[PDB]
Amino acid sequence: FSMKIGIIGAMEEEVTLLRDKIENRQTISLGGCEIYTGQLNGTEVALLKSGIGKVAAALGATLLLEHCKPDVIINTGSAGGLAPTLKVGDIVVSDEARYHDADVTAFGYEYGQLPGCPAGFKADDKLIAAAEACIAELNLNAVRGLIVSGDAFINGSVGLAKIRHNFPQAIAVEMEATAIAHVCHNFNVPFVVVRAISDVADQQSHLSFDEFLAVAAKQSSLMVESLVQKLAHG
Amino acid sequence: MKIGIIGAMEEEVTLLRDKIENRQTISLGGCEIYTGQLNGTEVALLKSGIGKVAAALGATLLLEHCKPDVIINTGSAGGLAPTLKVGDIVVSDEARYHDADVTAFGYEYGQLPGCPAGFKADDKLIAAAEACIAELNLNAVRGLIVSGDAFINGSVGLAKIRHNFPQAIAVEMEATAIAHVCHNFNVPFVVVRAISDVADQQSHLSFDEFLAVAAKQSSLMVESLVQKLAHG
Ligand SMILES: CSC[C@H]1CN(Cc2c[nH]c3c(N)ncnc23)C[C@@H]1O
Ligand SMILES: CSC[C@H]1CN(Cc2c[nH]c3c(N)ncnc23)C[C@@H]1O
Ligand SMILES: [Cl-]
Ligand SMILES: [Cl-]
Repeated sequence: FSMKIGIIGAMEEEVTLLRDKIENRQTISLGGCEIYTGQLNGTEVALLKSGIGKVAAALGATLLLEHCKPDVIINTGSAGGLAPTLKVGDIVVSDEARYHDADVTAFGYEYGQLPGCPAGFKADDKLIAAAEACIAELNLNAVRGLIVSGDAFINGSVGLAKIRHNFPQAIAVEMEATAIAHVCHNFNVPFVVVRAISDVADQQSHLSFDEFLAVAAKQSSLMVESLVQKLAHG
Repeated sequence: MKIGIIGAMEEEVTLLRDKIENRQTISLGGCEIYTGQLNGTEVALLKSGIGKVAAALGATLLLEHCKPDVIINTGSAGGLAPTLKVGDIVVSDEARYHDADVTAFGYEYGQLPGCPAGFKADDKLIAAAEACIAELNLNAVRGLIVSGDAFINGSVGLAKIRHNFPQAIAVEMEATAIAHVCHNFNVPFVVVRAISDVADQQSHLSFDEFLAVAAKQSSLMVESLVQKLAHG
């Protein structure tokens, strides 16, 4: 009864379902971002609409942390599925997050690692465990593992081949998760990424995205709602 | 008048940090900000760390906690324009991400949805920089500076930059993130960096050899620019 859960989403479509469920909602406009405060079935939350990309996600995560001091962070939204058993609508939960477009290897850093940061950012065990409890309880098809972020919308070709080569075990790719993990790391705040598949990052990922962003938003939102409740009570 | 200054590496901010009098340090989100006076002018100096996200986070804290009137981005850089040599100054007319690609949805290459394709540096800040450049007899080039989360080392990475931005005069890893955050807060910015390498296949070796030289040239220019902006 004294916990505040932070939730971050990039697009309007990705946060609108959660925003509409907030009781006593109030809006905070700042730094070009929007923060919606209130409760989700009695649980205090702070929902940030960040905008697309690493910097927008970083700027917004920083404002959310400074301004609302949430206890944990949940990143929601869509994603391009990379694991083989994933289908549109399926859930992906992060074990860890890495930049697939960072390269300071000329200096001896691991591919994807930036100087002064760990090669990858690890998601919180408890948060990950609660997300799986919800996946079991809702009987959804989900996959857990490494999620990679970059500032490009992956649409087949070499973009996708480069990723599969450098991160063979990556299960999904998107554009804000790792930026958020990075900010949470520097502020020492627990985070987890729980997104849903809207495409498979191949040559038609853009068309698939147009057709299924809605189901990914809906499925991701349902998961966030369940996770907020499980973290609040049990 | 309060002038904000951002540097990624400690080596890029150490000379400036040393000249700040009435100095105080704030430690937030893994970053450090040093407040005080640089030769009589109020400044807020931030050491952000390397790359876009680090720079974004740090810029956000600087603007939130110190509310500077303008922002100056200092440090080293990979030279792209043909007349640049190690030590030379580069001034941003504008900043663009060389590694952002959402063209599948119709945005310009380098453009992220919700942002202009490129961020324009402030004219007054640019003029003042140019006057310091002249007064000090420095060799400099003005124009487009491209940012990415990769250290450029010739080969394919350099070729891709040349393809998308044939007129980019230099490449680095924080400037456009700083520009993007300044944009969201309506703060003017300008980038004043010095060349440590020419982003070719031997850029690692050159950076190792000339980072200090680039740090000193850029710091000296920032120092002159601060004085000119506050005391004409
Ligand atoms: C309008 S640009 C898209 C928004 C969706 N977020 C996720 C995403 C789904 N499929 C992806 C893919 N194939 N490549 C990269 N990212 C994604 C990232 C961006 O905010
Ligand atoms: C240890 S990574 C490097 C620091 C230097 N800053 C500039 C820079 C100089 N030469 C560059 C090049 N060839 N490619 C990209 N960036 C740069 C960016 C990063 O903070
Ligand atoms: Cl992997
Ligand atoms: Cl160009």
